[PDB]
Amino acid sequence: DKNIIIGAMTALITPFKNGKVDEQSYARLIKRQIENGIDAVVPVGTTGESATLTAEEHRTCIEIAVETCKGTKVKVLAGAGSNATHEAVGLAKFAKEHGADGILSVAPYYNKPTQQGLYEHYKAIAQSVDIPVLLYNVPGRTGCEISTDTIIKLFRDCENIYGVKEASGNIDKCVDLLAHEPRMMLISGEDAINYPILSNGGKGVISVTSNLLPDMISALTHFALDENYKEAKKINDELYNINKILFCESNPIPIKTAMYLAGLIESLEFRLPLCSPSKENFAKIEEVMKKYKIKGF
Amino acid sequence: KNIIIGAMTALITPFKNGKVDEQSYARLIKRQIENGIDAVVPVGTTGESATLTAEEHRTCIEIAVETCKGTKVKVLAGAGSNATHEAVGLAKFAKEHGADGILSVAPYYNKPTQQGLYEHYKAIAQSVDIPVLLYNVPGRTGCEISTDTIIKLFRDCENIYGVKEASGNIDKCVDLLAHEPRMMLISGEDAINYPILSNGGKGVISVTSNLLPDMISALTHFALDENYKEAKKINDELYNINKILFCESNPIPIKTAMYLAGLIESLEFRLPLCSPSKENFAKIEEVMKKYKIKGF
Ligand SMILES: [Mg+2]
Repeated sequence: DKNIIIGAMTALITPFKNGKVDEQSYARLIKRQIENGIDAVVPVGTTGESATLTAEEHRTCIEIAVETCKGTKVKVLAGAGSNATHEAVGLAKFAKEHGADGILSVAPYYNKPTQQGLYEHYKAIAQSVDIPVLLYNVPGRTGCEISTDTIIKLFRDCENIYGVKEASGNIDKCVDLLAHEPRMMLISGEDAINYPILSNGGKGVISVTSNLLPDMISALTHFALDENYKEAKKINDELYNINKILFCESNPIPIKTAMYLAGLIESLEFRLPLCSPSKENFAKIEEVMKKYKIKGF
Repeated sequence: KNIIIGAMTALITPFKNGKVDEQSYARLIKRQIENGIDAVVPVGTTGESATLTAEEHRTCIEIAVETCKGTKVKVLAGAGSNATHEAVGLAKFAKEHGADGILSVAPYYNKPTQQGLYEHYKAIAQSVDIPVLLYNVPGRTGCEISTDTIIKLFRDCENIYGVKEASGNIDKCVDLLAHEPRMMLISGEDAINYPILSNGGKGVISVTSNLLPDMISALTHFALDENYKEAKKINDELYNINKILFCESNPIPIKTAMYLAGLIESLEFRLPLCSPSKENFAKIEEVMKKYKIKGF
């Protein structure tokens, strides 16, 4: 009934070289995701350091994602959120214009809208495009929570709104959502609990770990969607150590560190206020990484 | 260090037909000036900085500087960002337009580490030569500037002279001033204005003063005169309005109160902010009846 974007999805890191987006590396990383079973890529989300990219760089990375996924089954679910509704509408329209298959739209950060404000915020976004819109709830970062009732109202009232990427450590809410609106696409935004969310009827993940181990996250998700819960849980259990250490510091500081340690990106560069991890954390990530196979290019 | 302290107002930004009501904006600032306020903070959190365009940001700062010219009232311009390159640009811009200093909120959403926060604010401080007030509000940003990081920034960077705390953490307020008594601690939470001042805080950046500038200014000046009995008296009297003004997320209640008092023409916000619930509207209206609201 609704057009959806589900399955194993990757919140792409944005590699920097000499303070600019390494556009070749970016395309190479997306191709590596495609070749390891990923179903969709999320350019310029939180893991992609959307906050510190210019509007032009925002467009460059979405376009590279769109162009790299052409001729494949992999879709582009472009990050396009804002805590200003007029800007979120503009970003949604840009992402559509750029060939995105849908948008991921984070709940307004910092200004703490009410549930009524969130409803009007996302309705305005939904009314701006004709492509699928996935809500994104991460209260630890935004200071706000999209209630289950607000999500279900948006799902029922807006054709393009088809689900939510939950990063809230709240499996109760995941039960709440799918028990009252079983038609929505619940997407895990927290790698450590990928399997419990999938096993409750979630239909995908938007993963940080998949930057480093796309084949494992892909296999986990597809096992779960095929109702092979025993095989899905084993991979989820296997990934717990890496899933946790990748948040030793604020994402994407650890995942970019791991990608650099694996030789998958050429420079450990961030955009301030993000910075390199502590020495202690650098070493801890390297230690956890040694227990996993990291696919190359 | 050059400082900006005393009674300060986080100015609301009135909208009329979807645009900044610049006449209303200037008129509200004059009312603040005539009511004993020492500085105004354009386009802070209470001013809906997040939903203003870059031009609206420039325009309200210009109106503030320019309206306070020839008065002793200073302009502490909101200029923070969660991208350091942008926060540097906003700081340089604010300096260029005659602001006396800047309020720079800790990066929201992307949760920098303490090292990143230090480098973030270090870059800002070195880009201008006007005072820089840190702004810690972890409930909104998802990050905390630790006491150690604030003190390091105060000691390492000339322009950084203090912090506006909106953290409900009087322990931290003791921590800050016991280890670095030279910094200017500024209250960002109206209900506890007096406890912060009585511990050596040197000012407030107030939401309530939009509605009751004379009372907040008088409270602050009593406290700075070490008339703690009178400062506390006002703080106690203001608790009810101070509390109801956060019934919903600021500035939803304060704009509701300004509208109810006849001080602004329309209860307009920019999405994702919206009108309060019918219930909250009525609660704000009821609490207000116990306070005397200065007109224009
Ligand atoms: Mg305390």
